[PDB]
Amino acid sequence: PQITLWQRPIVTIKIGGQLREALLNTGADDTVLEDIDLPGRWKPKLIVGIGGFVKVRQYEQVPIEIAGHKVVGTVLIGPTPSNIIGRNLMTQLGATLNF
Ligand SMILES: [Cl-]
Ligand SMILES: [Cl-]
Ligand SMILES: [Cl-]
Ligand SMILES: [Cl-]
Repeated sequence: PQITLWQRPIVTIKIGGQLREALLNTGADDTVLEDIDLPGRWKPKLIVGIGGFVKVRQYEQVPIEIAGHKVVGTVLIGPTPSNIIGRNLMTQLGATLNF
């Protein structure tokens, strides 16, 4: 799609049977979601949060649909004030900023 920026660029995402929303955030390196669960192994990761650091779970090779487009990549699961799609998945989408 072509998404204008008059409002926050929030899109529908889906991971397995979990339909959620998230912000397309070109200021974020990584993708972090609070309200989904994934099975199996993960690696711990620190991200910045208001105490200093927040521990999240890094899951690799996750199939995710973003605004109806399927990609595969890394998803962090843990506390976040909003669900964020970062550049790691936007690069998998072939997303660009255009003006
Ligand atoms: Cl808004
Ligand atoms: Cl959407
Ligand atoms: Cl699922
Ligand atoms: Cl990735």
